[PDB]
Amino acid sequence: PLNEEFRPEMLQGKKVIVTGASKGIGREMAYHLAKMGAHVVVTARSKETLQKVVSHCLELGAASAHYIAGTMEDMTFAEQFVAQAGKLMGGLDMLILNHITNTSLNLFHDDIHHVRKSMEVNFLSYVVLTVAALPMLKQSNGSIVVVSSLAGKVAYPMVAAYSASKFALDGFFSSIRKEYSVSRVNVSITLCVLGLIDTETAMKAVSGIHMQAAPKEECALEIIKGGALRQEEVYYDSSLWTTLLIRNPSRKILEFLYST
Amino acid sequence: EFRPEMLQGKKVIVTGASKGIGREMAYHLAKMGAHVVVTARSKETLQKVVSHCLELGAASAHYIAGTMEDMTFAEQFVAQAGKLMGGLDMLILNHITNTSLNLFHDDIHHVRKSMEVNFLSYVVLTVAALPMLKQSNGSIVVVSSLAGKVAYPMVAAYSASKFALDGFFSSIRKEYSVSRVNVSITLCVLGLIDTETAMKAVSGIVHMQAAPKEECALEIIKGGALRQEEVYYDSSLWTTLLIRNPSRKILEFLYSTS
Ligand SMILES: NC(=O)c1ccc[n+]([C@@H]2O[C@H](COP(=O)([O-])OP(=O)(O)OC[C@H]3O[C@@H](n4cnc5c(N)ncnc54)[C@H](OP(=O)(O)O)[C@@H]3O)[C@@H](O)[C@H]2O)c1
Ligand SMILES: NC(=O)c1ccc[n+]([C@@H]2O[C@H](COP(=O)([O-])OP(=O)(O)OC[C@H]3O[C@@H](n4cnc5c(N)ncnc54)[C@H](OP(=O)(O)O)[C@@H]3O)[C@@H](O)[C@H]2O)c1
Ligand SMILES: C[C@@H]1CN(c2ccc(F)cc2C(F)(F)F)CCN1S(=O)(=O)c1cccc(-n2cncn2)c1
Ligand SMILES: C[C@@H]1CN(c2ccc(F)cc2C(F)(F)F)CCN1S(=O)(=O)c1cccc(-n2cncn2)c1
Repeated sequence: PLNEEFRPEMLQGKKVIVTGASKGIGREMAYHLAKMGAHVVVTARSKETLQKVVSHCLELGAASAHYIAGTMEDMTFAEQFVAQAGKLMGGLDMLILNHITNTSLNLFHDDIHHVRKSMEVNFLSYVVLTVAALPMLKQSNGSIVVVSSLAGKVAYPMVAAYSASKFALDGFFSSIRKEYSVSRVNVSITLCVLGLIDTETAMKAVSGIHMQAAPKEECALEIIKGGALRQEEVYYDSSLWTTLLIRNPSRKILEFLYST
Repeated sequence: EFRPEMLQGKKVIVTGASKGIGREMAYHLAKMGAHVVVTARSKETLQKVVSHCLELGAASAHYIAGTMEDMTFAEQFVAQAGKLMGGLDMLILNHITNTSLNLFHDDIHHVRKSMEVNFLSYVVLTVAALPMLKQSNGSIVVVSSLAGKVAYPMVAAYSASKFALDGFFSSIRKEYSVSRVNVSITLCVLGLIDTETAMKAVSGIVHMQAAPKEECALEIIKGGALRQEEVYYDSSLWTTLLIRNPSRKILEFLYSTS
């Protein structure tokens, strides 16, 4: 945990992966990383929009910028990609897991395909990616950034499948963090709990069925700062006070009462 | 408010009932004269459980054997079990894939397996049982853990799956409130319980004070019977108090208005 105020320069020449960076917040994090002269590798399924993104990262000031098109549904591609992007940058310092499968707001009936798909993409691919990135992150004492949500901390309706995977992220990576402490692994693990963010995808699914969205740009920055400064958790949401209710002191105690 | 006569003639499914807490719940339900259908992989042991349940005063007691790794078996087990009992009033989800206490070592197969068995099958069982439960205005009782509420080392995959249950079943619980579906969801957060599988997994390394599996089962059963939302059961009273999370409830309401 860096006891320090953030400075863009922290990312100058840092080698960073960003998943789900063909649109929404993943696109935003790429630009910010570009301006800070970082080496970026972005990924997603659409090779078209990815190029558009790479094109722009270069001209913003990236030290380098590549895209690799694939689907995170394919566990063999997740592993490969991370090695491909390892080659492209000569190492890895930060791993930003951002991508999610196409979700929408709907009551849950019998959609067991979507529940499994959600786990596989939103959660299980993160673990694979992580296993593949770890050898290189350990070398650079780097960081894992996992993007999550309010729905991954508290229960809302119409996002059950989605919320289940985000909860799963919390439990797994939090437990891994604890393991890196005991195991003395020096790789930071940052979990970001985002409220409604005004991405193209989000605003479509929400409209009509009535809240307030936060800017995707500041949002992308906040994620990157929490990562750079190696914080445990990062909160972001339109309301400030909202962010205050998310931390759980009781969870903090129960976690200690059984360490020793 | 609880009284064993609440289960009298209640059609109940208990999963992972061949051993540990599953076994103990069947026995409790069998003293209350519930109709009971149990399951697990081992028929040899499931038979021993089924006979004992009848000696105890079970309205009826049968087993159907299979691995919950098989979503097909899981979907059929619930039809077959409901058809046999002429209905379902309570669904006790309690089985988990064999787990040991270990640091993560890139064993993704184990993570996938844990999600599949400990979590996705719970949803398949639920989808299959829902119609009968909407019909009996009954209950779903999901059995979870402290490691499904807070982070510990040595139980990553086990932890992700238990967290998954909370996020899914808590979200659908809120969905059933606005759909007026009348079926309760009870998430049970249990600390260390003295089942044989638990005590061989921990006692090696550092250990704790293990609550009694028999009482634990009854608490699970009562909780569901009273249609509570959560149920905490641990040796310490200092645990129960901390497990509750008041901020969450406030956020849940705050953005529920929508
Ligand atoms: N925006 C919000 O309101 C909000 C709120 C809470 C949490 N979050 C979290 O913030 C992150 C981004 O939200 P977002 O609105 O920016 O998502 P988004 O706008 O829908 O874009 C998601 C990204 O995932 C990629 N993707 C989709 N399917 C994929 C697959 N099978 N394999 C690989 N990549 C895939 C998409 O590119 P392609 O489809 O072209 O492959 C896209 O780049 C997510 O983790 C979400 O959980 C967002
Ligand atoms: N005991 C604890 O320390 C503790 C603490 C917190 C939470 N819990 C929760 O309490 C519940 C029971 O724990 P427990 O101590 O009673 O475990 P247990 O005693 O070892 O019983 C596990 C049950 O699951 C069955 N099972 C295993 N694999 C299966 C599969 N692939 N498909 C279907 N069934 C399978 C086992 O029978 P077969 O092998 O013959 O199939 C057995 O009946 C679990 O949800 C656990 O997470 C326990
Ligand atoms: C609603 C947003 C955007 N979602 C999202 C993100 C990217 C997508 F591509 C699609 C979505 C989704 F369709 F789920 F909205 C995922 C869920 N989140 S959230 O967890 O930040 C959140 C905040 C506040 C309230 C809620 N509520 C849910 N029900 C009621 N309130 C959810
Ligand atoms: C360790 C026990 C028994 N486990 C269990 C249940 C059934 C099994 F079949 C196997 C296990 C397990 F191997 F995880 F022990 C599941 C996990 N739990 S727990 O969530 O009740 C718990 C309470 C307090 C501390 C911990 N810690 C774990 N590491 C550090 N603290 C876990």
